[PDB]
Amino acid sequence: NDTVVVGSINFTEGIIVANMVAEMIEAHTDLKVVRKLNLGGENVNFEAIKRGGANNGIDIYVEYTGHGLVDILGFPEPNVYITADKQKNGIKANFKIRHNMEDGSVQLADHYQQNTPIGDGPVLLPDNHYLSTQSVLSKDPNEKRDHMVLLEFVTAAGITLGMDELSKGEELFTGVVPILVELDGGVNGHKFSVRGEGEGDATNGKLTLKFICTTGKLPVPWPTLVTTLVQCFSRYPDHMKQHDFFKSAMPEGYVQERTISFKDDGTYKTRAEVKFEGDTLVNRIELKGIDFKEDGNILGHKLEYNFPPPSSTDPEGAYETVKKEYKRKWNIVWLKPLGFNNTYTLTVKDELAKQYNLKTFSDLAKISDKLILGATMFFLEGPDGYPGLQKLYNFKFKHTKSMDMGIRYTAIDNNEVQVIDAWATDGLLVSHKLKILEDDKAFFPPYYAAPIIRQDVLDKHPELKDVLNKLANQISLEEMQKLNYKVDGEGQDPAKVAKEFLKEKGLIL
Ligand SMILES: c1cnc2cc3c(cc2n1)[C@@H]1CNC[C@H]3C1
Repeated sequence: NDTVVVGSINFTEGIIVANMVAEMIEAHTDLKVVRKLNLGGENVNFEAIKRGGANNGIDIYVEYTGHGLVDILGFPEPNVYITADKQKNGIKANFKIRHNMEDGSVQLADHYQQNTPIGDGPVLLPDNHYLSTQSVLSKDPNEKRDHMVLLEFVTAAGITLGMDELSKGEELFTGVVPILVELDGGVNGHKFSVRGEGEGDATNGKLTLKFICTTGKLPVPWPTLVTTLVQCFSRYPDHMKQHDFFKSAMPEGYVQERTISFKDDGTYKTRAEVKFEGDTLVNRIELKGIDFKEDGNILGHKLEYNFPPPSSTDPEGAYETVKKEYKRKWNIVWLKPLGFNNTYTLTVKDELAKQYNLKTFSDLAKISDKLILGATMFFLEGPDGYPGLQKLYNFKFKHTKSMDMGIRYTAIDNNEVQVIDAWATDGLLVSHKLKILEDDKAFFPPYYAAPIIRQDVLDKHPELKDVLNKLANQISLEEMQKLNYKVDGEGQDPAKVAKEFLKEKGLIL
């Protein structure tokens, strides 16, 4: 029982950090340590550590906060990605909601959305951006009716202020606006009505609403109706205020049509008119749900009364969100960060960048048709990589070829490929005369690495927390770059560099 399991993915950095963790545990404790190295897969560690060292899994492994968000929250999907549809003079939007269940499961809700101005006046057709939403569901203790108290914060992002620059409907949201919401719905023949009253502050992006089921008991769980039940109250920062389509349609309003597909269950089809009446912003919705299962998760009320927390783009917020959602669900402890952010970045030959005056990803996308992308498997398959990039940046590459790590640097050196997915810790970025490009639309989450341990393993031997926090903020990105290079440039074995570093900083000896 004295032994423990430490897992790792198969890439240069992960093996090194796993050997570092093992050396720490064997030095500052008298514990036996195993070094498991799982390969391939899709989010493999997560499953291995869900199993544990007893079920031939893992107990401790190093994870990055962005991939953690992808694990627990499915990072790119909860963001409401908005693009412009010039045909219908409006906008289109895509996202997914992950409804928690009692048995740790997740019910998927795929949202496709169209918005079309009701009036015939001019409206703002925006560039690709996204809405980040935080939703808090609660109850009134004194309300005997079936209800939901909802409090929302919506902020727009995905557009940069480049220190180079400076509507009629917006003037209607300067103060606090009353909000009426009326939803007439039918799901599998169940007819119901929901009436919600509240207020909205668009300058802060805050919504405070109370919804009541005026027809008795609601035949569906409340969180499935949260998206359906006022995107004009989103806080748009000044530097992208000319991209708020919703406020520009006011006071005439807009039609919001939505198709919500529940995985392995029925679907909602909703049409709403969001418009001003007197001084009140009203949202009138007709909802028709069909093909639902009577004992399913929706018609069986198998969804918890909560909402997944928002996947933040701020490093501190990202770390804390991932730590909280790992501890709450699946009972997994995030330890202190090692102090280096190994993020994806689209790097080019700096000669090419000088030739085409490429500074940011947006500059790269406008000429992406002439270029070839050589990316790793994890960047072409992971939703936090190229597929998630494309729903914000509109990259149109001529070719995309998955390549083993290290092959991509020697391939961009010989112009077999123009753009590669360089990881910031690869020491090869300086030695190949390359250039990282600015992720101006801020799609990528923070990828600060930190170790991860199970709670029961932390309980059987309680000293592991302190012995693994010896590495907290000890490895800078440039330090890790030198060591990664020692493994990738020179032929040195991974464990040797780990022992050397821990001797150098006075940890292993
Ligand atoms: C799936 C699971 N974990 C990953 C960790 C990393 C990557 C891709 C992954 N894909 C690289 C990008 N950021 C941290 C490293 C390296």
